[PDB]
Amino acid sequence: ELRCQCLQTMAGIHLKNIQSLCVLPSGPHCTQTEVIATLKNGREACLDPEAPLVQKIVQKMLKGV
Amino acid sequence: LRCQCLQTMAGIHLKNIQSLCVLPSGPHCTQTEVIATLKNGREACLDPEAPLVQKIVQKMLKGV
Repeated sequence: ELRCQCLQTMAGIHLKNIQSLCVLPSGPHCTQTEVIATLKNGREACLDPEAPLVQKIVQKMLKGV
Repeated sequence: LRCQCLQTMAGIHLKNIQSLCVLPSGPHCTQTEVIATLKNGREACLDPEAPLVQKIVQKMLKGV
C-alpha cells in the first residue's frame, strides 16, 4: 500500500471504449492486484480484479469483440 | 495505430510475469495482442488465442 497506482475501484466499464486493459499483480509494491483500463479517449479507469464484469471483459477481449 | 508485436513467444508462466496487458483488436491491429513484462523486466508478446494465456490472465485477476 506504498506505491499503488489505484486509490479506488469503479464499475460500469464497457469493452467498446477500452483500448488497453492491464493487470498489475499484487506484490511489495501494492497489497492488492489492480486492473487499469486505458480507454480510447486516453483516460484511465481502475477496476477491481475480483469483479465478474471485468473478468468477462478480459475474456471477451482475448476471445470475441 | 499499428501492432506493437512483430512476433509471438511461448513458455511464459504466471509466476514469471510482473505485468500483463491486453490490447484488443481494432483498426490499429488485426489481432488482439498480449504484452507481458516479466519479473526480469524484458517484455514478451503472448498469443491471446492460446488457452494457456487466457487461463493465466484470469488467474492473475483471481490473485494467483
